[PDB]
Amino acid sequence: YITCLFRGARCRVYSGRSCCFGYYCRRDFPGSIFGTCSRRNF
Repeated sequence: YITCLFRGARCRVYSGRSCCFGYYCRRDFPGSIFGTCSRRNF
């Protein structure tokens, strides 16, 4: 249960802990409150 948000999970803007290392949380569309975790870009 104790872990970070990994790829394939839901996450909102005002969610709790941030996403895992190398992964952030993006929104769904212009004017949304919830989104999903995606892999970073390099």
